[PDB]
Amino acid sequence: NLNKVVLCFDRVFWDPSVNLFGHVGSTTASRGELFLFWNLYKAPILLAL
DNA sequence: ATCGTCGCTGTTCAATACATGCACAGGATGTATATATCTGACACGTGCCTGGAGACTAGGGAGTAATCCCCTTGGCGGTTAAAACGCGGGGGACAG
Repeated sequence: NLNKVVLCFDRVFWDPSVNLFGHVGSTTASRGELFLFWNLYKAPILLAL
């Protein structure tokens, strides 16, 4: 089981040259909670994991 | 213009393959050993005789004491060459 969270924005507000950046969790039980987003489509969209 | 993306490259980092130093099984060649076997050289027994043993003598070689003096030890001192100590360095030893 895994899931994805789509975030459609109206303007670029990250680093365009970076396709993905990680976010560590505070605890071990929630390590797989929103740990990585993605950028690789035309529209400014982030894909949470 | 203005931003993003797509063709063209280098530079570094990591992964892999090769080369070099080291130990440990593996065989084969010789040595040691196990065994069977047959031999002739050693040990003994016998028989025979020459060299060792016994008994005696005579005689001189050696042991023994008594005397001699030569040779060896010993102490002393005086110049004196030889031994001893030290220095410096060179060539001979010894290892790679």
